[PDB]
Amino acid sequence: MKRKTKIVSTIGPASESVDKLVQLMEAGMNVARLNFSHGDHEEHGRRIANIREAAKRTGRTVAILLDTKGPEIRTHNMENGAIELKEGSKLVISMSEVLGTPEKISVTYPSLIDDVSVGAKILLDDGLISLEVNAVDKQAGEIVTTVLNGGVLKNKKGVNVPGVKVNLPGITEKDRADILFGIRQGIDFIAASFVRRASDVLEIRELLEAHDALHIQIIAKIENEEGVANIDEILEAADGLMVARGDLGVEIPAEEVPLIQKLLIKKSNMLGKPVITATQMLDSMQRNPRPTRAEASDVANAIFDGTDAVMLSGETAAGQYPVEAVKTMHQIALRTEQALEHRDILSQRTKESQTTITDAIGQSVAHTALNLDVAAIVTPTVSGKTPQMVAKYRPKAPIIAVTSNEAVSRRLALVWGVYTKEAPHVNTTDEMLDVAVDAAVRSGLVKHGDLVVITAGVPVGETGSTNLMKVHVISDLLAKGQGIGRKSAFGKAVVAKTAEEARQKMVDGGILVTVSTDADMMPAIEKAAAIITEEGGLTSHAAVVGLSLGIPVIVGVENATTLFKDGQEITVDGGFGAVYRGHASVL
Amino acid sequence: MKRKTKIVSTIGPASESVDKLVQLMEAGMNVARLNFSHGDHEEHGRRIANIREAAKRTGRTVAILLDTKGPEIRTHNMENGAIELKEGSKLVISMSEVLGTPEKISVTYPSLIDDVSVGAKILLDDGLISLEVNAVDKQAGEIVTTVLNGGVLKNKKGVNVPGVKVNLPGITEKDRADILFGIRQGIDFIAASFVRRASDVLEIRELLEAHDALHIQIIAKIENEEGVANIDEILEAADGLMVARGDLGVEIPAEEVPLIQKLLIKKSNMLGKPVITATQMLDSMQRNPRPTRAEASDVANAIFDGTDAVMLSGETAAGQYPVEAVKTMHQIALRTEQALEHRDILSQRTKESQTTITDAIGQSVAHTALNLDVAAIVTPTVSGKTPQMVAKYRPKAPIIAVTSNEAVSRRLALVWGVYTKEAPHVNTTDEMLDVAVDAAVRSGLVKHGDLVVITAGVPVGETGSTNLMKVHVISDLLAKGQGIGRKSAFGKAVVAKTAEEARQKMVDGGILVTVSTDADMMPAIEKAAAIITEEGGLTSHAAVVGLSLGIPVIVGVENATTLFKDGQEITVDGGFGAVYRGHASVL
Amino acid sequence: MKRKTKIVSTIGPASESVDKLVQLMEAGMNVARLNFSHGDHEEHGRRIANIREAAKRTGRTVAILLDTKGPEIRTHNMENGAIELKEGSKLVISMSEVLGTPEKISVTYPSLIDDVSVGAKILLDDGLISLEVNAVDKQAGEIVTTVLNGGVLKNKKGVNVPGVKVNLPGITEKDRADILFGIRQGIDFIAASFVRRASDVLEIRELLEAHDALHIQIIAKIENEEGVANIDEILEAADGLMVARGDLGVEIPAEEVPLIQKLLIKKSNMLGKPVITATQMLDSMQRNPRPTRAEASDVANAIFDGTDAVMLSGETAAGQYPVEAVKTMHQIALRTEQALEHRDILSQRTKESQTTITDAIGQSVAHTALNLDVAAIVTPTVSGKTPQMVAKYRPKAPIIAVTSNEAVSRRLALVWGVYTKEAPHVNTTDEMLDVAVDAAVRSGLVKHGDLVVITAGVPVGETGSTNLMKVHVISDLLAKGQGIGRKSAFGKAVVAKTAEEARQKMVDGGILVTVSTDADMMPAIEKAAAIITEEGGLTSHAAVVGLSLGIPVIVGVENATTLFKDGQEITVDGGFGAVYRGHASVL
Repeated sequence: MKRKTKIVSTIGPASESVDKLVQLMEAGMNVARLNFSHGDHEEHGRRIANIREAAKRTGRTVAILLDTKGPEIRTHNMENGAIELKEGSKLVISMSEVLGTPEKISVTYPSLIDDVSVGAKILLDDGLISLEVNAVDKQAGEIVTTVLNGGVLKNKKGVNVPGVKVNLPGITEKDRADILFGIRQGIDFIAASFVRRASDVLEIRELLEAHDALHIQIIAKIENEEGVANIDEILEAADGLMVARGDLGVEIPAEEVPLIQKLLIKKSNMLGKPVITATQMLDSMQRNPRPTRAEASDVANAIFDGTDAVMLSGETAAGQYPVEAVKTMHQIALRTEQALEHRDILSQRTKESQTTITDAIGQSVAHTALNLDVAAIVTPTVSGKTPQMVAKYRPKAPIIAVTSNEAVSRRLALVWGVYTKEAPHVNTTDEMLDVAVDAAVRSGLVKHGDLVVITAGVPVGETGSTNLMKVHVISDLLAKGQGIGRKSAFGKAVVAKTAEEARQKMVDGGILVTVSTDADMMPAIEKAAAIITEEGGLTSHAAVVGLSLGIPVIVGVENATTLFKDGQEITVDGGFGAVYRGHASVL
Repeated sequence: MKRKTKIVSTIGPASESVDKLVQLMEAGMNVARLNFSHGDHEEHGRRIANIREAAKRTGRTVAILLDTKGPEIRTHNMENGAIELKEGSKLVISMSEVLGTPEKISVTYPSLIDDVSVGAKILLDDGLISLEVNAVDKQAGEIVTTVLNGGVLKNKKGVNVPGVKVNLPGITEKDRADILFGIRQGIDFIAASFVRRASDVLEIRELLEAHDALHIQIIAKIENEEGVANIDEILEAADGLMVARGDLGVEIPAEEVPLIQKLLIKKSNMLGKPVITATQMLDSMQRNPRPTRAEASDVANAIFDGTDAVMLSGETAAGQYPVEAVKTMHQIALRTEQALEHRDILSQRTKESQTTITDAIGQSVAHTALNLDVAAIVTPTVSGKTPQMVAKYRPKAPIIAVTSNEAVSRRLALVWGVYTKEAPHVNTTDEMLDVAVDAAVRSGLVKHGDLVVITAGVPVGETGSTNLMKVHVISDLLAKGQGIGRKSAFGKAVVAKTAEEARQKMVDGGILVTVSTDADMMPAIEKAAAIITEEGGLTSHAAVVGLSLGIPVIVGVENATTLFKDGQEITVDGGFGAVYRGHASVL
Repeated sequence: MKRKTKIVSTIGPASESVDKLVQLMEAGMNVARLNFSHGDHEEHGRRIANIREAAKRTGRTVAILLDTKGPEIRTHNMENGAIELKEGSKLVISMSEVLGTPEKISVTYPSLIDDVSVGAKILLDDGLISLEVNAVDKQAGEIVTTVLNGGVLKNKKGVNVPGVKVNLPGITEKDRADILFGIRQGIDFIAASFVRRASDVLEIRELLEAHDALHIQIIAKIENEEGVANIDEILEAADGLMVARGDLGVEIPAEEVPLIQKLLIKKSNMLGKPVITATQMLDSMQRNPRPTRAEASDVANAIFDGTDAVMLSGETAAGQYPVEAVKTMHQIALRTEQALEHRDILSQRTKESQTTITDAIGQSVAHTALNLDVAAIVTPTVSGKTPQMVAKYRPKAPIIAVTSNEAVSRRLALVWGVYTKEAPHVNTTDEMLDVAVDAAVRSGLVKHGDLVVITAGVPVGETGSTNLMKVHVISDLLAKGQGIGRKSAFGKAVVAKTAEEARQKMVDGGILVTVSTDADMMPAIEKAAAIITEEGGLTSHAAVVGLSLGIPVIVGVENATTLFKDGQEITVDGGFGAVYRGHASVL
């Protein structure tokens, strides 16, 4: 049993050491988030360096996500300290730097007055104190408002404008430096803050394209209404999504966010692109060893909603119980996951799914994995397409993605139910198949007799559509011969050359192994789950009896009575006529 | 569009006035909860009295729920003030009243030592400070423990014992007085606190039976592991359930509660018995006009889980925004409900449902209501069985329960999607049917042409199984004749006796009303959605044309050209041959 | 469109020439039946020889079926000529050769009296005249009976005994010689007449095993109640089945046969073993060019029942319109087949199917072939297992089985919807895949843009379970680049380097091929189904526009404007980023 939903942790003072990181990783951290809104390139440079060292101290794959600072409209200084503003006040905002006073403050987006409408609402201090756009002196360039939910307003607080769509083309000067730095550093992900439209995503793509770093995934962070309204084009342009519940609650009424989160997740789910649920996860855990009923409930639900990953912020960045937050986050996932209705999800995703070859194979893989209750879905992959695609169908069986590039493995560190593994790049179908079978065996997730569904796209050496599927039995072929009938059975071997041995060693459900049977062995035979004989042909006593009793029989197995020993767990395949090691309930 | 999930509000200083109550009711309060853990019979007596007066000031049906105090193990006095206890301390609990000190305190359940095991865990002060059962001196009767999550411990704090099953047979002396008082008062519900087993429920039933007040519903409150473990027998014995998330988090680890809540709700859902989600709903609203993203999220999810009702405590009992809490609670319900997957729920409930006549009719009603997209499911009822049953199938269409007893209406005030109405008790099927049709019309939920599914059990004058269903068109029969064909259509009437009128007044999709048609009217006819003629027989020009063009035609309608006027919205029923007022898309 | 149900024709005087055979084959004969109840080894030897010569004159695969004579109880001579016997008569049967007279005749199964019970029924002259077993003088060995449906009884007529189970162990002396002769001759099939139990099938198997000719399929012919009663063990032992309606009607009441035929076919269908519907097919066609409404109806229904093949007897053996019988048989199949409910059949076979790997792949193949409406299901096969298995699911798409042995091809000549083709034996998955793709192309059944589902079992060089599936697009890859978006489209190419060319050559739905787009090309762009550009990167004008208009775009296609020409039918794959020849509706 393995956790499906991935864990993303914000790195900080409480989790920047190598030993700390070594711990976060062992607790289950899949992605390390770097918040570039704070700290300098030297600090992140060292954190990054440590992630990699802890990643080696342990044999864990951890991706690096760079959360940028992004655009935002802020306020200037409030005369020496802070202003007041009551339930009224004549607060006028100037589109020019002015010393903020109870009457006139200023913002950093002179384009505001050229976007905000009358009666509109402006929020400051992350939404604490709000305003009402009374008049708009377009002339002097001063948006007149009346203080609403007043309070204390210090220097440089957040300016939020919900209703209007703000335009801040191009990436910050700062974000640009951060990005390039991230490229030099070789990060795996980039969470773009305050994405409102597809173009914000394209800008980062263009930049990555210009520095030959297209390998870097772009996660669009939704933090306002525009971003929520443009979600379709945004997802269509980005590589993933981050749902920041806290930021949303700033511009959007609380009573509306819940369905928004659920809607944003489903949309990502339908596109098969990773989605991260962030902020207000286990906040209380910065001070406490355990979370609140509420927090456990909110997290559990983000998982039922379909989130690929959950994110920790201050809980791992500065809190007092970093490793614990990851641990409970881990335990919360395992517990909720047992409640997942896999058949249903598959059915829902099949519907609402576009008619494609990749999707037809994915659905076939997902359905087969369920009906046969396979031990695993293995996916040798070039760039990770097949694994991500299969993950979309939210399979019960683990997805073992076998990459030939460590960076590709990290790309999958964020994907639901995907555990990566590396192997030499293969170019022929039989190689990819062998590599898949090998990975499954090493994974420790399969025992002889178990089944795995291997899926991938051929060519195989190239990335592309998923168009091939194979069901593969793990067990070894012990021997073969002429199989009689069409069924299969397993049980424990009972070597018996003579009737006397047959009647003394044969137990109920045993697999009789002998040279040949005859009328004197009937009693022992009527207890057998199957029969293996060295002798006989298609009409020998063992075959005839097998047909009449309806039990599998394999005839002509060379040294059957010497290569199989008492008590050996084997599977007798009547149709095809083969013996396998261990118990295989489906063949 | 109507809210489905019912709202339960705890009455208190902030909501005890008549004007206040008049407000809570208009905001959507369905049930008024009386917490008997505080206050005396005179106070509740007056609150009850006010509910009834506010209930009359408005035309609202509000049920009265009595939340009892129930059993619980408490601690005695802590020497004058309070004790300390650190991460260790030698805290010994005495099964006898002793002056609590940092070394020896006492409880009020001397049967404790005869239930608690070694290494067990005891919590005090609602779970704040916990202990570890080191030794158990069964001799001197002193359970030895070592203080764990220490803190300050004042007088008479809560003693919680999670692991062990406490036995407190019979109802408190206090609960008994409260119950009887509730009976005298004529309450509708009784929420029994700390239900652990079916027997706790039986005790209240027995008492109600002994005072001839069996009409009173018993809502079992789950607040500990035992109650969670015994949920099946408890639900099987009680009339409803209350999931108290706060209490659970005291004995049960937070990370486990979420699935417990979901499990408790589903179990109630499957039995068709009302379930209330309580505590930690909109707590922050005691101080604020709006809730938190989290709170809105938790409530929304309790609704997706299937709760019939949500409960407000301090938010309406003592908070600063009572009427607002109810209002947001109302708005949160309406919004989440739009996201309900009605077909799916029905499908799930059909499965996991016992093969009964009542359930077969309910499923048929629910499926038909969905396929025909009916305006309402009306249920004349004697004791409320049919409405509760249909509610279990969580229909999109409103359920209009028509009772002949106001107390029965209040019983349904707690049920999901059920809006009651009273009418004289009927005893014949046609009376019940007429009463149902009447209720639907008054409800304001249906317009001419809409459909309603009426369901009930006959006899009808008696309560019992649900075994009858009828689909009924609301519209009035304007006229009849020989209908031609099998289809139906509506549109606007176009009275035209002559070809000249036909060609000047006929518009696309109109319903041609004339004495008879002929070759000269063809152009107008080829624009008609249907035709009505005073003349002709089954082979007249209008009928023949109707068959060939595939449009409905009704022949032999007496004064058709004078009783129908231009622009009148009507429906022409070819099969059966009838004209109805308004547009009826299904007949 | 190809006929699915195979046609089996009895060879004779009317169809033994090479030119005749050349004709039967071109009309659609798949299997040539040799009735060994008549003729000598020299005659069949020459017929066989001719089949092979006609088979070469044409490029057709025709299997050879040897219908044996089998056991049967007959009567001896009736004194010089024939006996009478009326509605009474004292007809006593002697278990010893006696001159048949109106009073005492004899049979050739002295074991009869030791099997028949009192009041039993004996039929003679293929069922014409029946008897009633009055007394059974076990002493003198004379079964006493009273003539029932009397008539004329000549020499050596058929003795049928319906009720009792006759025992005739071992194969006839005659059948044995025929079999061996068939082996020397190298026949493909052997239809064993009058199979009553599994043991009759084993005897032929044993013999084939002893002459190293196990490759030879055994078709069990059901012709009596025992065979009908033992159908399960019989099918479990044989390789196929022959339903002889005429023979059945001899021992079984006519009103019961219809459901028996349907039951025998379904049972074979469920095991995935070929079933032949025989006798009374188009009998009237021996004298007429066309069949009767009844005959066409009976044949059509045998097809709706699920028969893999239909068989012609005298219609091709001695009749006057051999080639016509085959032709109408062919036309009747094509017409009825259009009415087949493929989805339904698949659904039925999935249910009632054993949980196996082969069946899971088959169902997946069958479902995918249906959802994607593929042009064909190709199955490279070693012994024919995969094709037979897929045929069981009765696919709409043709099954192209690619064997590396001509004898295997003939084995499949009898299987529903299977058209064989030969190719060099391959041993690697990519070879088998390539061989499959090649076969599909040569088949003439696929055009560029079509899909085929290739399925087979790996190893691949060995026969065994079916465990691999691949969906493959037929079209050629014309070029590649960075695909933008996730969709695909086709249409006709429109090469336009400048805005002026774009606005003069662009038509609705066209695929714009250019160096790069810009604001001046918008009008042409808004008509495009897709865009191909030589230039740009992921954020160029063409890509951005493609994202916003929701149409596929492929960027960076090298000589796009010179390798694609006006009017060229191509498919643009946004996701994956590739261009294909022809129109491919699914990728």
